[PDB]
Amino acid sequence: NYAPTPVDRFTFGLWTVGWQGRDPFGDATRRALDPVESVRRLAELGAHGVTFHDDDLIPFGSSDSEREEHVKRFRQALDDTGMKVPMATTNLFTHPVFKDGGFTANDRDVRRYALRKTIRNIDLAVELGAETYVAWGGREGAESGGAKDVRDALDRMKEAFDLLGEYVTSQGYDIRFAIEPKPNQPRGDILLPTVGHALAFIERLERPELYGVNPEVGHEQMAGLNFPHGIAQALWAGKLFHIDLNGQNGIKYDQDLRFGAGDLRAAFWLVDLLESAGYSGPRHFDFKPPRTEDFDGVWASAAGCMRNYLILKERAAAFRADPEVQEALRASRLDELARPTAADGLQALLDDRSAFEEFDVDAAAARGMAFERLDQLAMDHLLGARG
Amino acid sequence: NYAPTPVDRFTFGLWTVGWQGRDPFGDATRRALDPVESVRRLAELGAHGVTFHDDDLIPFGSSDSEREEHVKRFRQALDDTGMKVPMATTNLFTHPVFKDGGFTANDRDVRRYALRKTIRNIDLAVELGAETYVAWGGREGAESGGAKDVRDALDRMKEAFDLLGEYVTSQGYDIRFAIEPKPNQPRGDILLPTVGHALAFIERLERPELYGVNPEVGHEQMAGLNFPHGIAQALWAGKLFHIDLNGQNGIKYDQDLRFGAGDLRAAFWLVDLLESAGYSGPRHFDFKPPRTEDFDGVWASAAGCMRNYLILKERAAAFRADPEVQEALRASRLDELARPTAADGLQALLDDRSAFEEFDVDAAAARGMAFERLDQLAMDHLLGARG
Amino acid sequence: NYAPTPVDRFTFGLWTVGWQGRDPFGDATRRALDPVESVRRLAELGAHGVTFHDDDLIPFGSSDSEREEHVKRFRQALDDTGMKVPMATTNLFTHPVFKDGGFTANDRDVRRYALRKTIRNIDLAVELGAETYVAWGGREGAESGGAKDVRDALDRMKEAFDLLGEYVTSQGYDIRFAIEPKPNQPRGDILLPTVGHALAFIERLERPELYGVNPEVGHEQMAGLNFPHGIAQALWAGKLFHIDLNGQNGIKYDQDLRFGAGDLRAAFWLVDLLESAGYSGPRHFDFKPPRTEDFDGVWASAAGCMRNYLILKERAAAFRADPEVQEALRASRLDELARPTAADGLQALLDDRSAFEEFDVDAAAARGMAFERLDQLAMDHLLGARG
Amino acid sequence: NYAPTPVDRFTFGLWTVGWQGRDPFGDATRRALDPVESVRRLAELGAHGVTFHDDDLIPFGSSDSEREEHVKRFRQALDDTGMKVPMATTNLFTHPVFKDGGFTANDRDVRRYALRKTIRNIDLAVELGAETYVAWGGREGAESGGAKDVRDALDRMKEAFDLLGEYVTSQGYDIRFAIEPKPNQPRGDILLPTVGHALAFIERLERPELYGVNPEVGHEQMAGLNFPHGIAQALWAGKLFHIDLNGQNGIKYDQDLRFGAGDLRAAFWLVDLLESAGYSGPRHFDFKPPRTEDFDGVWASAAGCMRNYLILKERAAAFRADPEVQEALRASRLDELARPTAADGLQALLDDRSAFEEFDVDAAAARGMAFERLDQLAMDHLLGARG
Ligand SMILES: [Mg+2]
Ligand SMILES: [Mg+2]
Ligand SMILES: [Mg+2]
Ligand SMILES: [Mg+2]
Ligand SMILES: [Mn+2]
Ligand SMILES: [Mn+2]
Ligand SMILES: [Mn+2]
Ligand SMILES: [Mn+2]
Ligand SMILES: [Mn+2]
Ligand SMILES: [Mn+2]
Ligand SMILES: [Mn+2]
Ligand SMILES: [Mn+2]
Ligand code: NA
Ligand code: NA
Ligand code: NA
Ligand code: NA
Ligand code: NA
Ligand code: NA
Ligand code: NA
Ligand code: NA
Repeated sequence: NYAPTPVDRFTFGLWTVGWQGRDPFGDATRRALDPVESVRRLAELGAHGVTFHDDDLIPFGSSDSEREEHVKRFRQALDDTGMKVPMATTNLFTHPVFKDGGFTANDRDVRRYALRKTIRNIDLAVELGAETYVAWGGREGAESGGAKDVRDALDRMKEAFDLLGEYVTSQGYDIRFAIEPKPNQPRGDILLPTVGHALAFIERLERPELYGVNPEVGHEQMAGLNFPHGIAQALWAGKLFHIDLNGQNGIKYDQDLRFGAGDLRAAFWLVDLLESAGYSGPRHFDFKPPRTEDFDGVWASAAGCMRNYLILKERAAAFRADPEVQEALRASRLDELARPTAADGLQALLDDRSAFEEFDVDAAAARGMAFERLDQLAMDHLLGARG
Repeated sequence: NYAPTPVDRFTFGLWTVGWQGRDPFGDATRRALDPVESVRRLAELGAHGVTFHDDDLIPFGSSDSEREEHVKRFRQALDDTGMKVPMATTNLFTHPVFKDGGFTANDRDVRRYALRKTIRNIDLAVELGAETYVAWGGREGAESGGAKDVRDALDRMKEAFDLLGEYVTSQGYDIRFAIEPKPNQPRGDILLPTVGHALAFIERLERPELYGVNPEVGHEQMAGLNFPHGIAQALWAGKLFHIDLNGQNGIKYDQDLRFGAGDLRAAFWLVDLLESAGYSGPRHFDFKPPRTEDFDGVWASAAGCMRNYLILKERAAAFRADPEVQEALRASRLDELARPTAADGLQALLDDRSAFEEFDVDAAAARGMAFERLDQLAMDHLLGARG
Repeated sequence: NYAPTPVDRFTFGLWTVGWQGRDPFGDATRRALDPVESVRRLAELGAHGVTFHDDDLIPFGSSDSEREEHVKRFRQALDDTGMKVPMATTNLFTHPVFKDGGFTANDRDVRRYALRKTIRNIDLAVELGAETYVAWGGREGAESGGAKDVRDALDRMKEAFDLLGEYVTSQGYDIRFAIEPKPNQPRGDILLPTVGHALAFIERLERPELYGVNPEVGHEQMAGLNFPHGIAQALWAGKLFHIDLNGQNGIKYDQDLRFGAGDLRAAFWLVDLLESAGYSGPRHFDFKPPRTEDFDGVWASAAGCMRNYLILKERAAAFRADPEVQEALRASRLDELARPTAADGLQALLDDRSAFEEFDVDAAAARGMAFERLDQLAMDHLLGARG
Repeated sequence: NYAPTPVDRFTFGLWTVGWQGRDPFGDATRRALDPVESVRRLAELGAHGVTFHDDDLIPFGSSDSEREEHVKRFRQALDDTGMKVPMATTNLFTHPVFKDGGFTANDRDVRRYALRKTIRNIDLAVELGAETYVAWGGREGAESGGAKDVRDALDRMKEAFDLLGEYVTSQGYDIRFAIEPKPNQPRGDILLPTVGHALAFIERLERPELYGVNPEVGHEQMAGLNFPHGIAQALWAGKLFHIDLNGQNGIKYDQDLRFGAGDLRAAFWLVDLLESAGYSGPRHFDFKPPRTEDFDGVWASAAGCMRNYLILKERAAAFRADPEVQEALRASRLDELARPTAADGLQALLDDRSAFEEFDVDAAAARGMAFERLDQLAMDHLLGARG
């Protein structure tokens, strides 16, 4: 039961199942995986595709001949399995040169290098068929208030993204960009810390249509925010270009638990929203099998990500299709929320005594919302306890 | 020392010093204050002005003759003291009719009433000389996932703000709107939970130039975010129309401590930013004297808000003017952060071997940022411990 | 399905279903309930009993004749329904006299009054058959560092609890005390903020056997802590005298959601622990029906608390009884965790080369824990998705 | 100004200034330091001593001859500088063998090895003159609910600490143990997550007098708790055997900022408490110079830790010595808090009409606490803005 299919579009970063287990306090617990191994194992589990940072696929500093051989082996694995590569990204965070940032490093020479590193990988992403290029500015930020003038940093970040947009336009590429917010870690505070801040920034770019967001479940939850609500705002703006699925158990370090772990009810409401809205992009997992696990546990954790999505999809669909739930949604006036407040227009509203002089506020205030019964139907559907 | 002056533009809500002390668990500890009393006492402390919700100035449900008398007495107090009213707002949160929201209530009749209540108060705000009209949607949100379709709610919120913009345009008013984000409390999650989300929403309004943000120190800190960073993004966007100053000691209920309490170093960096950027709006305090205090403690707490701002202003100015700090800022390459990454343009960057093939990443990575010495100069200046 | 029974021992505070909906920003949305009404309605839902603060049952300031009549009516309702009163508590937080505390108020006269108020209610609790007397010191704490010397406050808190222990001993009462920790709200920081701090304090009382803890799900989660882990430590110490069940959606104000809402997986692990350990006390709900609800929603929310406990009980029992789960627990060495490290004693351990010179650390480090497969079996059992 | 002296007893872990800068996302930015270098540089800054984990001083897996040479070189550096070694600890967290714990690993063979590794290092600590042996159980915990039975884990943790107490007693050593709590990171939840939980656990050990706590500023703040309050409870219990000083900017990953950074006002109240209570132990810094820094920044950050302590010590002493502050403390009844509630005894309290029938609750409730004026005097003293 709950078997993944190609139409599910489940994807995984090479760095997810390939995470060797090094953490702030501990050495690696697993050997490095050849990307070819990961592609073949993920395909066996029913994944649709993989994603990569440049330096996951090609060791940093590789010669041109080494780069060609790494890509050739990877493409053979994709061909052997039918796996796709819908998204790629640049590693602008691991190498010590990026310790103060890539696009917003105080040092101008580093900013220029970061752009050249990204541009090289955009070319590769396009060659592999990627539709989305993600940017997670994990080093853009500060530990102290004097270190980073944020208005200047935002000017540099806009300049960088504008140059990348000029580049893809000039090359005729169809790829689009997705900015991944995170509030903190590894920097004390990271620039564009939430979906909202990223959406606002995009509106000030020269070609805003080329940019959207790649929200990650755990990153919004690291600020205590409601991830389904943030996804709704991204969908409302037309900017949900990609998504990163995982779990996070409260406000703390980025845990990258398998999807469905952490906040299970938020996972249910997320899947309900994505499916109801008809989100058509990859269901991408950015997770880390805990360092307690051997390789069998790695593959079990990856399988669990997909299984949990499929269980939640079933339960959310059953919730929405249940005539008792539809009745409860009407009892709670969800239908009215979807109707315009004043399609009659401003003057008619101003002239409408039913909206002011004749509005019976005490009668309105007496009406219960019936939200608790609706939520208990949702709980019963999630748990398969209807009756 | 540290005496407020009119040019400081310190303002207070009537509901701040007038808070009677009722909390989720406790009855009022202070009697209600007549707004006339608050105006006269705040003027004696050196405040510039006050602000109000409709229902702070005019008891909810007042007749037209009662409304006129309340406003007349208030205007006499303003005239007697020279106090101004730069900002006003609507109470769309206290009355039970607003239990599921004002502009985004599921019930359409409540949404229409909320708009009429706001429009009535915009007229009054303009008559009293206010330049800014704040909206804090404290009831817009949910405790459960099925209760509020967030895409529909955002449609209703946009409709409401668009109607208000049509209204002020039609009346020829110069007032502008400022949206106040908050992540949670009193709703489990509030719509537009951060500065970023509010900035992004504004960009989708029909007349975006009429709307900005009113960020509150403690509200961004309730999501663990960096308040100076968020203010910087608002300033970068040209949208810091007003600000609410207070303190907050971590992630928890909205404490509304006096300004300077809570995160003192964030208060220092905030004042540094506002003064450096030349923010010209009111320095408005949205705080609550703790319910442990009698009226003498109320006025001491209000005086402390202004005193702390003035101390921090002095210390931040001394930091920026110190030649040793200016040298440290150059050592940390803050000057380079402010210079364009690639004013030579994309093609020149692509052709520049110094940005890729000839970039010595290991030499760049070896350079220290000297951020710790800069931050200790900042600490020494804040504490008046230079030497 | 999932029908409460008397052996379930589900109990509710009068102040839970009776909460009128006043919050930091909003007026009451529901009329006050007569305790007689609440007893009869809760009995109809299958509750076992109720609990009370003094001032929930007897209006503050009542005459002796008024007190007798309120108690007589309440006892008739208990008799009419078969409901029990297993626990009572004192309200040392609502009245303005307690604004700086009860037992740890700086003013000595208030501390003495708080003790007399509590002693009066202990007598009543015993008359109604309560086995546990809860103390939640919601006003014990501070908003500022100079206001409360915590060593002195702990001396006063120990003095108060020691006097209460002397009182019950002197009267021959069998009741025991349970301290309810909370980290903050309504005070900026509350003394004894977690289960651990309360357990540590109890060990320094003169008669430690008379005191245990009353942990509340949401209060531990307001510090981001793992509630099942804290309950395990209380059980390990022999101190889980009572428990408060509810939900909490992250680190924020005390939400008091119905049980099962908030952190659903933590609720599952809690129920698993209570049932596995054979906890025999009341399953008490300290929750608040949201102020959006009318009375039908109040009773739906209360019913939901009990339903969710019963669903989780079924799923946790099925998890523990599944031979595949038992095999996975052995694969993860949960059996070994339960066996002594060195029952052979210290000298034998020191002499055992297999524990040092001959311990193959690399072979040990290669063994996977298989925790991910175990956790996915737990998820499958919770969701009823085994297969 | 603000020059460290030997009587200040400032100490640093080898792993602090020696941190190479590897974080969850980034490679090392600094070369490894020879412990001899760190001892000599810290001495030049005015430090009193250093501390070590076994594997900071002796590379894991060293032969006996290698161990002797590493210790000999270290002792020569201590002799050359006059630096002391007041505390040592075991690394039971870095090596992959400890991925599920040391003392509470599910695998019994690992638990036994962890004990033998610790015992070997206790012998070395004693030879170097350490008075305190710290245990930070960073791997004791879980990411999932089924992985760790917490009652069994607490049994294993008690067994381990009891064996260590038997060991030091049997050898006649004067060293004592200090348990360092942390709520999470690197495990999803860590056992003994706060000072309170650790204090409670100690009370159940066989020889409780041998064990205390080593609280760390940032670790309590990772649960949003008040660090000065927790230190007060440890002092009240007689259990503050050692302390770790650093900074932490909210609830997030363990930042280990230099002391005084993060929550500056909490740092002020901490220093006030330690000095007022006469804490006589080391002022130990467990911090990490940010990975943005070169070695000059490392030493600047270490110097800043000590400088900030000394500034805060001066300001707290001036606060307590100011006759205006002493008057404000009396106005706020801090003197009354320190006096017994009922030294007259229980019967006298029960017979005292002034404590109940004749207590004027409304007159008592009208008295203001004057806490805001007291706190503003504290702010003025911290900032050196008296006047
Ligand atoms: Mg629709
Ligand atoms: Mg500039
Ligand atoms: Mg057992
Ligand atoms: Mg004293
Ligand atoms: Mn992440
Ligand atoms: Mn991601
Ligand atoms: Mn606020
Ligand atoms: Mn505000
Ligand atoms: Mn609660
Ligand atoms: Mn409770
Ligand atoms: Mn730490
Ligand atoms: Mn430490
Ligand atoms: Na700039
Ligand atoms: Na979209
Ligand atoms: Na709509
Ligand atoms: Na602006
Ligand atoms: Na005392
Ligand atoms: Na127990
Ligand atoms: Na055991
Ligand atoms: Na002590």
